[PDB]
Amino acid sequence: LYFQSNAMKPRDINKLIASKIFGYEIKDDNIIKDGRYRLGIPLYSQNIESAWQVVEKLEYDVKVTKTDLKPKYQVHVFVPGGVKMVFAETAPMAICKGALASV
Amino acid sequence: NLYFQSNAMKPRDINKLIASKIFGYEIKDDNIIKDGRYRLGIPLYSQNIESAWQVVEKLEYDVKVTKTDLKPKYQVHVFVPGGVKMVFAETAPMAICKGALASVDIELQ
Repeated sequence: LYFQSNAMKPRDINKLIASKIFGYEIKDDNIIKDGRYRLGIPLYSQNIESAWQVVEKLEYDVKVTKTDLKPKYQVHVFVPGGVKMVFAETAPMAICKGALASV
Repeated sequence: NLYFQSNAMKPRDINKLIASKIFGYEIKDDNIIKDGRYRLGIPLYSQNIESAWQVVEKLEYDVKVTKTDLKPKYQVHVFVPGGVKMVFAETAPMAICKGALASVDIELQ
């Protein structure tokens, strides 16, 4: 079961990114490789370093814009035929939201 | 002939320029001198995305960072009132620094 959320907690977004963008298997909120080795999940939606892994991982062109408006950041992901667009107060969250929108 | 081409610029040189021209830090012997007596190293602005993002949020203009699959890979827009400053680079950190310096009248080829 699933539900469309208007705004999800970073911890939850990091899991969606882990599996949907990086294809990792998640189990009880950990990444599990080869079905037996556990790893913690990167804070994609909080660190720009982690979030940048997202930017590079995506196959599409990506635009990150910083302004002084509200919300501060805007991200564009150019999916074939159409472009996804999102807003967020931080670059890492706008990046993750854009990535998830393109999938 | 009024202008001349400078000596080669290494990433570490770009970082020094960022520290002083963008952050206004005190630079003495490749160090950021805090309180005129305490020194720190200069962050890898042109190499680390965390350091480079500090530059993004420092610049007072809107900034845009684009990653494309064509070349050069990265493009940065710094929206200076006079007219946007756009640069290219193979990495986001370097493109960010190149664009920040262009916003302070320091082009880089």
